[PDB]
Amino acid sequence: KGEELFTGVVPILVELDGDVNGHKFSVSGEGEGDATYGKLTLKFICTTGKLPVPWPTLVTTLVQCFSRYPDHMKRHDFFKSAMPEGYVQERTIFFKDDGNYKTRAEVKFEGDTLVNRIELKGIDFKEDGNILGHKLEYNYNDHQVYIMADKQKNGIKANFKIRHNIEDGGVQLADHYQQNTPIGDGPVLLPDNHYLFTESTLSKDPNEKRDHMVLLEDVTAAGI
Repeated sequence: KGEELFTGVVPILVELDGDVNGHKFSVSGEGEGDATYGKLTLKFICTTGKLPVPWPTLVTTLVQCFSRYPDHMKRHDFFKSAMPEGYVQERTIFFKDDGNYKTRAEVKFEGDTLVNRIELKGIDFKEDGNILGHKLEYNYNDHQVYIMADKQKNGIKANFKIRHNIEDGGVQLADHYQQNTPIGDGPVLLPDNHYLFTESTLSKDPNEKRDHMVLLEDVTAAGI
């Protein structure tokens, strides 16, 4: 089983290559994950200087295999079941009254490490909008990700809303559409409809000079 790969604390690498309205940028990430408790601790740095979008808009894109699926839930954990060969995760993210991100990622084991490698393409963003104008608060709300099986593609799909607090007290909505398909040929667990309940807290490393994000995350799956 893939779930045996997540019994302990697992190191994580994240590589992101991005392009939003022509602005190219890159983000690397490292940390570890404890699927037994649904916990992540990561640190992301922009390796191309200043990040051209607010860090919270990249959270969802920047390892749902680390979600805590409880005992009575084990057969709905598609993410771990595709390991180690991993899975492709694709999303379209529509920022209400602004542009959109399109992301292709591969989440798989590369030797010792859970790696998430991402291509991100952004278009149609307003230059004085909430994203390219950096008008979004440096924090993150709680969300419920609705997960549905996609038997046709031997995987899962999901659709959910992410609320970004706007600096002046608004909400910037980012409607997510997602689908995941395994990389390997092995059999995979196809869930019933269920939720992923997420929490996220963002902080800074006082000793880090680059543009960066320290992220702690708690996710547990919940049924019916």
